[PDB]
Amino acid sequence: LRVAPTVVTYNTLIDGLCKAGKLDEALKLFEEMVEKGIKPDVVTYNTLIDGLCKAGKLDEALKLFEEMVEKGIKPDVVTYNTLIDGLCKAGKLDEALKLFEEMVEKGIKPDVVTYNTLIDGLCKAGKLDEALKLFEEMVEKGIKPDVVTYSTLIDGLCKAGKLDEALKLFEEMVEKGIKPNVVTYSTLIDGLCKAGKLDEALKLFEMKGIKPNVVTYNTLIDGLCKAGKLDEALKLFEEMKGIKPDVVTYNTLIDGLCKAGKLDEALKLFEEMVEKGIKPDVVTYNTLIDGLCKAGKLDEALKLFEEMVEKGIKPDVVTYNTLIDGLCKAGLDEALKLFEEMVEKGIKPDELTYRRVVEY
RNA sequence: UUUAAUUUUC
Repeated sequence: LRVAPTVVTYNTLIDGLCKAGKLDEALKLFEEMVEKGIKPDVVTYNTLIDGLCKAGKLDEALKLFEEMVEKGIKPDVVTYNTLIDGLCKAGKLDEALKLFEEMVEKGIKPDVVTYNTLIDGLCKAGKLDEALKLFEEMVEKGIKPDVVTYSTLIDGLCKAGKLDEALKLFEEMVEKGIKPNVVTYSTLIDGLCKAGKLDEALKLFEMKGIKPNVVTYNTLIDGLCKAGKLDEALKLFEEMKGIKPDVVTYNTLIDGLCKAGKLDEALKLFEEMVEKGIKPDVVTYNTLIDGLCKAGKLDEALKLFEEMVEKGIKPDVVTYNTLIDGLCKAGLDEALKLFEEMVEKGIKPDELTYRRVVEY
């Protein structure tokens, strides 16, 4: 191997490890390169900063930003976009809108991605009419709205129940010549399904030839289970081909079948999951722990939760919130014992976590 | 190197 390894090799390696998901491996290269005479650059800082935001170490991300500036490695548009996205997705919207101000004070033009990144945050922050302002502002600066832009607004409008305006934006997109893709059509197929418009969802799935992927089939499967067509969704899972089901496919059906009472069927799909080399994440165990609790069967729910940690999947706010619920409803001290444990392990409690225990 | 879609606690 060793030709002098560049910065670009360490930058490829560090990104690769960041996604994913051995972040601790990544940062020891970052050290190992600086001790070797190889100086990290703007892209080396941006990689790690995005790695650390995805792994939810946002506060540790801004440490590295501080460190770049100190070094006189200037943060560029990308560094700022990584930060603006990371802050939105950790719920720091107004922090993120600060950096949007600061970018311009430093002579950095905001981007197509910067506007996309912020229109997304705005939409997900229940602020649609600000999202549509930022969309008016790109055009004012002739930054061409693209397929990620339109797909985001459409998602936005659907998730606010504003379905017939999403449809109206999909039309506009095409006559304006930005072509939809699998993600466009599959947000819309998410829309229509969530508005009880299953026929319409399937009629959009027919899409030019955009090849549906596993997400579009998970949309329809979830659409079918919620509408109570469990065997039409077991059919589509068969299916109407070449798409390998993944972990969400099984969770969606595991939930559908739990809700229905078909706990036999579900658990065999959960047993089938692992035979086919699809590891059960935190949501598979969540979905069942709920099903078992609400079916009155709190013993087996707890079995599953112990087994969770016999395996490697670490619990969740949902895990604890669900068991908290079921434990209290199962006629308190243990519910409260789970709550202490949730604080030691490192998970932060949410409103419901509080709302339940209290309401003692 | 950075942005959009589907699953679990209603």
